[PDB]
Order: sequence, then structure tokens, then C-alpha cells
Amino acid sequence: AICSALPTIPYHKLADLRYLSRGASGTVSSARHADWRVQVAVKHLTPLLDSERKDVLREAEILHKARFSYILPILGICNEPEFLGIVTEYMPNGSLNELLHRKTEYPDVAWPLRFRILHEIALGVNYLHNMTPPLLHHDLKTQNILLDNEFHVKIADFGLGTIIYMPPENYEPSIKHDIYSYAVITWEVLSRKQPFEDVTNPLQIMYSVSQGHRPVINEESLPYDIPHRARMISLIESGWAQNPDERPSFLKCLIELEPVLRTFEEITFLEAVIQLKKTKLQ
Amino acid sequence: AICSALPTIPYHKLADLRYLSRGASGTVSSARHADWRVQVAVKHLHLLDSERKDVLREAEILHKARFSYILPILGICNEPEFLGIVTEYMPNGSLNELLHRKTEYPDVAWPLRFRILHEIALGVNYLHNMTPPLLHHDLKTQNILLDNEFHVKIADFGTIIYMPPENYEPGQKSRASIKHDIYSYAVITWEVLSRKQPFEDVTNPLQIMYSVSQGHRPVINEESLPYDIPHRARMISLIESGWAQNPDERPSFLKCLIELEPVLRTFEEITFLEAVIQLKKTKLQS
Ligand SMILES: CCCS(=O)(=O)Nc1cc(-c2cc(-c3ccc(N4CCNCC4)cc3)cnc2N)ccc1OC
Ligand SMILES: CCCS(=O)(=O)Nc1cc(-c2cc(-c3ccc(N4CCNCC4)cc3)cnc2N)ccc1OC
Repeated sequence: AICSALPTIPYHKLADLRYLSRGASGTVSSARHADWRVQVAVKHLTPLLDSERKDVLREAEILHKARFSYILPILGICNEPEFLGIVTEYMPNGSLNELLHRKTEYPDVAWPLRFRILHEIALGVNYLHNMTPPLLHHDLKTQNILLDNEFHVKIADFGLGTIIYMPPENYEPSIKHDIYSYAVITWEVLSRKQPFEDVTNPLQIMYSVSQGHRPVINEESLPYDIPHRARMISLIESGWAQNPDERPSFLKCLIELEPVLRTFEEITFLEAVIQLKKTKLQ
Repeated sequence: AICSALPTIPYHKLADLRYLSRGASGTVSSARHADWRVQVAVKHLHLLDSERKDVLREAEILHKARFSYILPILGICNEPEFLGIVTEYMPNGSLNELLHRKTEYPDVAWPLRFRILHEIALGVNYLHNMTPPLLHHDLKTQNILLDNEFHVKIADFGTIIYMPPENYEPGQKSRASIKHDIYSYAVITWEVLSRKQPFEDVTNPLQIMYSVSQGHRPVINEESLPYDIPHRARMISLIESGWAQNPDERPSFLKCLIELEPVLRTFEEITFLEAVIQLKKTKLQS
């Protein structure tokens, strides 16, 4: 009964555009609003076909209808004959991929921060699932997860390399789908390692996973230093099971994770974040 | 063209309710969601149809003003047994507590105070630049909640200090004015740079109303506002122009944001987190 219309931001109110990152889904730039006096990110894509506009609008309204504390907050759409793009909050620290694999800038990443990030990811995906109707991500990657000033998760890219996160039952030309990806991410988050490093052709990855093989679980990929190691390992291995029905919903995962995050003090999170900024500063 | 329906949260999905604080605008409790697995705050009642209509008005105003510094509403609980607004849980409470709880919060680094002022101005300016412009007309340190990282979140669109004189007799038809809000902001800025109660010496609020209608404002001196305050002169000019006897002399929030940006720009990004962690540590162990 209570509807809210996504504001249409005029293009000429967006100053200081700068290419932030290009990718398959389009190009993302940074800008600042003339009236709101705040920084924002803009995702855009020749003239515009009607299908392209329809897909961009689908994505924008999906962001608008799934507003949650850990879902990328959309601010408005810029829809003009000259330009068309989605406006959202600017996430300075970029994607989780950079955080994980930029060991020069990010030498250490305290376990409290890693687990808080995992928890917020699960929370975002679970809220998307608990919508009506249930909203399916169908494409979770360490590149979709953006991190704000305090390294809090913000998920993006919900609507219609990238093979690491695909369940085996999709090779043959669902809710469980998403959890699979999540499991993988957890692995890639506790190890800071590329899944299937030794494999050079992605079809090798597809073959190994279709044979029921997953990334290595050993002493090197996951050190014993990792907190709550055994629970995380059980969660991961059951979360990427060959059979979809055996994979748990995100609510079971949240119930399993909450006591894990509960062992970290509130201040240790900020300590890890500020230590990360300091190691990156020096 | 893009509509978004506020989810209707069932009452039975709110577990572990606890009276957090009662007040004029109603009572706010804390609770936890069964499916979303997150903590939330719930504003509830003490029901006529007029009350329900007003609650729906508040809910739709919060939902239509979704902004980074506006209290994020999650859903509405509309059942015959209960009716309430559900929003994000702001653990550290309101700005008033931060300012005047010197036991838990002995020191408050200037970077964080300026971040809070900046975010307040940003939220109010966003409210003004809407279509149509939405007026707060009741800004106080109790409306400003503080999230996990002490980021400002405005809500709710001895409490007269933040009301301009032309609003005491509410000329609603005549002077439901834009400048009103800026007045409030000025006062808060003072109370944020001094950590002191405006009109401390006055004990009767009607005396405060008379004095303010007489063109009197809080004192600006060496004690209320020490010279230690960063950018002291610029902030003092902002305050004095924000509570001018004449409403038209008070600037829009866009002018204030344009003046504040260069001030916030002088603090490095890490100093904010350092001040916040210092606040969290001083509040602990006490
Ligand atoms: C294909 C669309 C990307 S996305 O799939 O992740 N989604 C999506 C994302 C964003 C967004 C992105 C970023 C960002 C900034 C810097 C960097 N790095 C440093 C500079 N060089 C490259 C690496 C990485 C990411 C910040 N803030 C945002 N708000 C904005 C809108 C979006 O709309 C779906
Ligand atoms: C009480 C003012 C109402 S309000 O004017 O600020 N508006 C409004 C606010 C809220 C809200 C409030 C709180 C909150 C938490 C701790 C405390 N303290 C601790 C115990 N001692 C007293 C002080 C006070 C408030 C947290 N999170 C929320 N989300 C929820 C809905 C609202 O309705 C729009």
C-alpha cells in the first residue's frame, strides 16, 4: 500500500565523472551530485536499443525493490536520450576480489573482518531469498561484493573466471544454486587463494567439479590458525555438495555463523579495519 | 515508473522485544528478525483509525526519503494486534547521549563531531532538495541516531531550543517555512562544539521562548566555545547566521554544505576511524 518512486536524476547534476572500472555488465564511473553534495557511483553501458534500456531498468528496479542494509543502495536512475545509467552509493574500497588478492596493499586481513564480511554476505543473500517472491542472485562472485568506508558488505548485480562459482548441475545445457557460490567464496575468503590454481583451462574446472571435486582442503590452503576451522569446513563442504538438495538454505548458515561471529569483540572489528588502512598507508 | 512496496513484517517475526526508550513520539523497542537474522528497532503505540493513518503517513515518508543519512526503514508491521514501524537498530543511540554522557564519553575528537555535523547537514539538504521539498521542522539531538560507526541517521519527520521564534505560534498556513530547519541545525552545531546545554542558566522554558523571541541566542564566548575549537571563526559565523532574528537571513543547507566540504576535507580518512575507536574504548571499561 506504501509505494516509493525511484528518483530520476538529471544527467547535468552529475559532475566529475571518472572511469572507475569496466566490465561485462558495463562501465562504472565516479561522480558527485550538484545539489546533494555527495559522491556517487554510476553504472552505464552507441544509441540505446529499447532492450538495453529495458534490461538496465530491470536492474535498477531490482536494486530499488531489494533495499536492505547489506544490499547496494540505489539512489536514482539517470534516464535521458543522451545518457542512461544507474546511480548508487560510492563504495570506495571496491570489490572483495581486490581486498583478497592485493597482498601488497592489503598484507594482513584479520580474521574478525573476514568473518564479519562472510556474515554480511550471507545476510544479504538471505534477505534476497526471503523476499516475496524470493529473489535469486544466480551470480555471486567476490567481484559483486563491494565494501564501504568501514568494509561492510554491499551486494550488487542480482538480475539477469566466472565458472569457479557455478554448481555442477548447471553444466547440463534454484535457491540452492546461490549457497553453492557462497561456499566457494568462504573458501576463497579463508585461504586468500585462487580456487583451482593449478588448472589452466576452465573446462578442467568444469570437469573436476562435475566429477564431484572441489578446491583443496589441506594445511596450506587453510591454516590451522583459522578460528572455528572445523565448523567452517563442514559448512563449506556441505554447502557445495554435488546434490543440490543437500546444500543448506542461508538461514541454516546464518544460524551456524552467528555464534562464530559472537566470539569476536566489537572493537576488534574496528581494530582490524584501521590496521588494514594503516598497513595499506605504509 | 519504478515503484517499491514496503514489506509488511509480521508481528510474530519480531523476537526478544525490550523497551528501549519511551517518549512523546511513542516508544521504541529493540527486537530481532526470525528470517532476516538481524537486529532492528521498532517504534510502536501506547488504536483509533486516525492513529493508524498517521503511522502510515510516517512510514511512507520514511520510505519515500530513503537516503544514506536518513533512518533506513525495513518494513511495516500491520496486524490487528499490533502496528509499528521497523527500522535499522542504531546501537549507539542519539547524538544527545554522545554529547551529554561525559562519563562514558569523556573525549569526542573534533573529526567525529565535524563528520556528524556534515552528515546531518547532508541529510537535511537531501530532504530539502526532494520533490516536493520535505521539511523536518523538528530537528533535535534525539532525532539524530548514531549507527555502529557513529554515522548520522535522521528520523522522525525542553525541546523548544531548536525551534525558531516564528514557529511558536504555528502560522502553519502562513509560515510553514523552509528556513525553520536551518535554525535548528545552528543550535545543534553550537551544542556540538560546546557540549553544553543551550540556555543553561534559564530554568523555565517560557523564559527561554521570550528571550529567543527577543533576539537572544546562546552565548558565544571563551568558555562555551573554546578557542581550541578547529575552524572556530567559520563555525561561529555559520551558527550566528543560522539563528538570525530574521528568517530570510538564514542560509539554505546547500550553502552550508558548500562551506563545510572544505572543512571536512582537512581531516584525513583514518582520523575519523581513530576518533570512533577512541570513543568506543573510552566508553568501555567504566
Ligand atoms: C558492472 C558493474 C560493477 S558491479 O557488478 O559490481 N555492480 C555495481 C557496482 C558499483 C560500484 C563499483 C565500485 C568500484 C570502485 C573501484 C574499484 N576498483 C578500483 C579502480 N579500478 C578498478 C577496481 C572497483 C569497484 C565502487 N562503487 C560502486 N557503487 C556501482 C553500481 C553497480 O551496479 C550494478
Ligand atoms: C527514542 C527516539 C525516537 S526517534 O525520534 O529518534 N525516531 C525513531 C528512532 C528509532 C531508533 C531508536 C534507537 C535508540 C537506541 C537507544 C537509545 N538510548 C538507549 C537507552 N536509553 C535511552 C537512549 C535511544 C534510541 C535505535 N534505533 C532506532 N531505529 C526507531 C524508530 C523511530 O521512529 C522514526
